[PDB]
Amino acid sequence: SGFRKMAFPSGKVEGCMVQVTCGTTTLNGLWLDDTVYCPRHVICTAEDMLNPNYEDLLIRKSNHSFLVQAGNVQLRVIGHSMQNCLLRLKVDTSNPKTPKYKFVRIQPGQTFSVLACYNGSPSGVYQCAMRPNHTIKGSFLNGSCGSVGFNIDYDCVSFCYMHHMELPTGVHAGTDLEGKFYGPFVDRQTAQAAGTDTTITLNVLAWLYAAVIAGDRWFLNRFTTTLNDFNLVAMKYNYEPLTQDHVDILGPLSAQTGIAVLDMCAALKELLQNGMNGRTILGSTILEDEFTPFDVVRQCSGVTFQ
Amino acid sequence: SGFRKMAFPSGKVEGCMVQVTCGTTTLNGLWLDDTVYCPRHVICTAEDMLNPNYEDLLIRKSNHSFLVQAGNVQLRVIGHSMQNCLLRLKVDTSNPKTPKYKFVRIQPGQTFSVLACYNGSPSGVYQCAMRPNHTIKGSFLNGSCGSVGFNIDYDCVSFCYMHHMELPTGVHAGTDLEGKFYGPFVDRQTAQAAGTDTTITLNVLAWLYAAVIAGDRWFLNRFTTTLNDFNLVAMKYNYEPLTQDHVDILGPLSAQTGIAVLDMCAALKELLQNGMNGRTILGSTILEDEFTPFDVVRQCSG
Repeated sequence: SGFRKMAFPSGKVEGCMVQVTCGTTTLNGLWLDDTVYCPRHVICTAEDMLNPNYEDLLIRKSNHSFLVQAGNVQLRVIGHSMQNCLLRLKVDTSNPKTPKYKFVRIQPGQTFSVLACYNGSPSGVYQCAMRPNHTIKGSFLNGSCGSVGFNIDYDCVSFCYMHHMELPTGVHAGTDLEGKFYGPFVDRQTAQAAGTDTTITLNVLAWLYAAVIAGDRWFLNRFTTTLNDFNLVAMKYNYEPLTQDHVDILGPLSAQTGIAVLDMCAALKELLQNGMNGRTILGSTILEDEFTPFDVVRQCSGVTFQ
Repeated sequence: SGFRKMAFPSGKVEGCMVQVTCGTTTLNGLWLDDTVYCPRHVICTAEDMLNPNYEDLLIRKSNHSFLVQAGNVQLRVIGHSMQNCLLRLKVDTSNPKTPKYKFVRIQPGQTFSVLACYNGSPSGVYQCAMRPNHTIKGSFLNGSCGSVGFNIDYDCVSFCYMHHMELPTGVHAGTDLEGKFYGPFVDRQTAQAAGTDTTITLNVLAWLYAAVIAGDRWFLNRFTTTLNDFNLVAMKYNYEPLTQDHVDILGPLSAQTGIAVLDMCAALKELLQNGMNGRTILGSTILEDEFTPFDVVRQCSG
């Protein structure tokens, strides 16, 4: 009953958060076994960020250049290397709190929990979605770099995001845990800006299904639509085009409710053209688009971890 | 930059979550040191919940009537007692993960994080505010009872809420960690229903200040108001009357943004009279009241 955008319990990730200092720059690092992963621009300052030479700046740094702190424990760095936009520090202590984990690259529209840290000290946790324009609308202040986003299934923490920078509009850009940025962005001070963005249609449909599962179903109708005709309407409202693959992904929710996806599209189409008329869906006056088909099954079907 | 309904990191609470069973009934419990706290209605069944006498129900139970488990492992109960609407079950082991903590009773209008659990295992975390009417608008499924709400300041966890029940409107009710219910609710199946509710004026203002801190000020205007004249308007919109105390709380944000509280009130006044006009504030098409002034200061730029 009731509908919240829930984060994953952050405990398994809190246990991996450390503070990384290099010179006067301090940000967050991710400690798994005997490796600390952090944004490579921890070795940077000012005009360094103005078109930096990373290979080169790193070369003048040695192991004792990086101070690493887990709580009060100082971790001795015994190795460093660069991996794409990531720095990999080898430490002499394997993290006793390392969860079962993996590194996955997330697809646009998909969601994850973010653990905002400052000085290696976790400060908050929230859900967000990887925007179609390859940014995240997060909440980050100075010193938040190195904070990570993640998903859980069973006992396995899947890390998908590490925070690197803030774009001109106040949205955020970052990398997977191999150091490859999401979107065009680069870790320098340039003119780079967020592209225009769209509403995540797949997620809106997922959420509409969640409403129906909760008994909130006034918006359904007796009609259906072709994919092509849905996309013509939807795109006029700045919705991501719905693909046959998105339709297949809504299969389980579709089967579970006995409402065919295109039947739900007809309902959405009507909602966009005529609005909601003062009524609400799942308590909202607005159509939510940060809730995936998987978040719906997770939240509605009491899953735990673990 | 950005603005999220941020919960506290939940790991210090996760480490305290256990399962408590009695008869056929299972729910969550909070394991701190050598004591496990859970809702007393775990000892109730069928027509027990129609009109339970808890003293009479409990006296029929022994220590071994209670099965407590941390994950897959059983903790032996070696004592039991009732504190208002909670059971306190002493166990033979101490919980090494027990964080620095305290129990606090929170005022309506304040916020906290909830860690929704089923079977003594963490499901998710979310932020919410206690309504003026003492209910919380939550996301709970059958089995979430015993789940707790908390705030973390420093390394010390302050527990303020334990979940007991769901009301007819689908809104939820529970107690502080001493068993005292928030609101006029009791742990029976009565016809009790959520009382009239109001929008949390103090929170709305703090949120407006957050918007200004974010470089947005389209909603501002050239007027001021008296406290008295603000209330005469806001109270027509189901808004919680605003006091001088509320105004003083807003001092830090006012000073920081250079906007006087009563001027910010005059802004909110106009927003109520004229509406938002399809325009958003911090990405919202409606006014948010689930961020206290303290939440804003904690999240937003200094």
